[PDB]
Amino acid sequence: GSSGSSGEPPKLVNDKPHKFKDHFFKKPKFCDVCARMIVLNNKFGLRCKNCKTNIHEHCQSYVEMQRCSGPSSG
Ligand SMILES: [Zn+2]
Ligand SMILES: [Zn+2]
Repeated sequence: GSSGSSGEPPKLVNDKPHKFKDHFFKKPKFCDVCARMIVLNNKFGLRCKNCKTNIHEHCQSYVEMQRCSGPSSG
């Protein structure tokens, strides 16, 4: 290793952007942006592996460059 001095575009997206993944919620969760029970598409949305939030495939764009920060209750 120890290779790769430079050769990449300007990293200008967000500090700590949420990192969701295509997963199925066993139970109907509620969005944090739209605030609508995620039941459509057989409860298929986006779950963050950091804050553990639920958002529709469209409710993510609004939180694409939003600093990930979620509490730990439970
Ligand atoms: Zn997050
Ligand atoms: Zn939503």
